[PDB]
Amino acid sequence: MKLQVLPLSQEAFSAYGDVIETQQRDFFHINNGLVERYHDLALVEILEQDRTLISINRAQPANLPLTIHELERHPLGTQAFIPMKGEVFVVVVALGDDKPDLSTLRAFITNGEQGVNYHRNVWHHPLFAWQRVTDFLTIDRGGSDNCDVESIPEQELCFA
Amino acid sequence: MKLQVLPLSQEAFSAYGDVIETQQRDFFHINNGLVERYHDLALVEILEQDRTLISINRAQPANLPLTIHELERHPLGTQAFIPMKGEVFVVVVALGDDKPDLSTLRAFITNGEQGVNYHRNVWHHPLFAWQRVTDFLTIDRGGSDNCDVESIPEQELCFA
Repeated sequence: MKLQVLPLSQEAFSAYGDVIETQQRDFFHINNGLVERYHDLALVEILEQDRTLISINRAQPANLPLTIHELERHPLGTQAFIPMKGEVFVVVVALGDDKPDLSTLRAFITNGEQGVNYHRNVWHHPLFAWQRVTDFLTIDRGGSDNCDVESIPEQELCFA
Repeated sequence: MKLQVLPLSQEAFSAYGDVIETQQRDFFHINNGLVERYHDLALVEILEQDRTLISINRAQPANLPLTIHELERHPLGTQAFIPMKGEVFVVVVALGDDKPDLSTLRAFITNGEQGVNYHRNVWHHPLFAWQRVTDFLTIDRGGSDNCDVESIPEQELCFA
């Protein structure tokens, strides 16, 4: 079928993780307002101390139209991605215990000022960029270990 | 008295934390090259289990001449800062157990493609931006608790 891609917002994303962004978020005035601290945007929840790792994933832009047929999940850790030069990107997510719960399947496009943190065990699509090669500051467990991949009905993202 | 600011490099910064960047760093080819995973750039070390938080700190640019007279340190966690739109920024670091070991005092300027992760307990300067307001993606314990602050001999950064 067709998967409609919608604007990313914290509320629409909240069942799946957290949106990293400043717009309309509560902050603390630090150093007599020299810094505005937009606090507690996401929580890293990783099983092993020694595996709370910062990396950079440099991702090629997808060809469009874009069709998807599987999602991946990381039971052992959250996974945050924050584009490093203001890039818009696209995310697909689903809840579901053993397998993607297809009724929970949603797709979002960011506004270029947003990163995402997927909660542990939440289904999402493998990382890809939008339009241009994009470096994504990553905070996750790293490796290719304890990643479950499950097929989904083939569908085409629609940016109407 | 004059503190000279030098190019940021991994080898020069290594006693103090890690440089987050891709240039000349080992990576993994993922999804038949579609992603390059620059892995293990920095390790977040926060021992309390619910306190690894992602935030954004939006920092005003300092005025030059830049003069410093104190450093802060966080005994309970690492603190990473990665600029969000490729901004250059300036860092000041020192080692030292109870107090800044003045012989270890260094200043660095980044090339715009770099973030930093201060190791736990490393003295560094309170966050400031360079030239323009800069948003820094932040991974740390958050709050203003368990932060030690220590005067150092006043000094002027020199960018010669």
